[PDB]
Amino acid sequence: GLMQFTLPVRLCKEIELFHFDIGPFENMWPGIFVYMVHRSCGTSCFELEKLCRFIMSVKKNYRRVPYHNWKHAVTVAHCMYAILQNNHTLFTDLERKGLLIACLCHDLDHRGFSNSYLQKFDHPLAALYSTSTMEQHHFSQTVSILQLEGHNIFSTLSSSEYEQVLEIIRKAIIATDLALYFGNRKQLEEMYQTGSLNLNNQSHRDRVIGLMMTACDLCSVTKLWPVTKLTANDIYAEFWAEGDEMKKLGIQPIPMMDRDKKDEVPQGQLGFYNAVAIPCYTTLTQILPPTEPLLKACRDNLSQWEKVIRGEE
Ligand SMILES: Cn1nc(-c2ccccn2)cc1NC(=O)c1c(C(=O)N2CCC2)cnn1C
Ligand SMILES: [Mg+2]
Ligand SMILES: [Zn+2]
Repeated sequence: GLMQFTLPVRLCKEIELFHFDIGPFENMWPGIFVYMVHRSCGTSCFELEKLCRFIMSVKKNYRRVPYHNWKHAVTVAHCMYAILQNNHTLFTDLERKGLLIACLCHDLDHRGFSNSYLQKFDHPLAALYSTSTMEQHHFSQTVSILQLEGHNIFSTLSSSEYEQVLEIIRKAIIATDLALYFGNRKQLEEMYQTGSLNLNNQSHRDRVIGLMMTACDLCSVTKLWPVTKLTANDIYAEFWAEGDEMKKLGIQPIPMMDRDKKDEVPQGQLGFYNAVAIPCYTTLTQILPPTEPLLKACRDNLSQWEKVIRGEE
């Protein structure tokens, strides 16, 4: 109870910034997450023994894939932490509990293949969940771990608080399906500009939390250039493996997944920054002004990819 988690001085300061990189020391990531829960939610919101056991079961259920791994889970949780700490008074006690957990669990048991590849392979999960296939699986796996003996971090919540927090986690994890992002942001853009956006309207909060999840999920594009650039390698390592698997099904994959069309990556990043990242952090900055550093960092990395195309690197 009086056992505060503390980080070394450089991490203690840099962890508060949107562009923080959790580092290459795997064995610090759990302490970094507990640190963020303690500052974000309180030392009192989870039994430390249950939290520790939950974290380690969640780690165990991420696979050793190049990108959709335990480092991604904690990276997405830190970006959420930075949004919550810069917007203290806009979120309920339960939202602060639910969302960090939602981010840690959002890619649980990912194999490094898109929903499309599951559908074209005819994977069993594609029959169980016809849309947002992996995202429904990630939520299911989250519930599975919450029901392991001594893993129920929400045990002390009321019956209705418990249903609310699991509802927050479910919607948050579903919204990480990039197919749902486009429509969610257009709606949020209209609502903001017509001045109909109302954070007391639960359906409106749902949409805003969904945008926050897309923002945290895409947060590799908001780091220092060398983090952004080296993360892109891991992202494309999965994409190209999926491209290979598409070829094995007798299907020419999209260029994004074709390791023969490696030359087209710079332009592909421009497309992605312009079609997805920039609009996401733009709309997010309009709704949550203190998140502007994400938009600023994203724009800086766009300019870096523009420099790559111009052969200045
Ligand atoms: C959409 N798209 N298209 C190209 C592209 C197109 C043509 C040629 C080369 N590349 C690249 C991307 N996406 C990303 O690069 C990306 C994602 C992402 O889409 N997902 C889904 C799993 C995470 C996330 N973070 N980042 C940087
Ligand atoms: Mg995902
Ligand atoms: Zn993710």
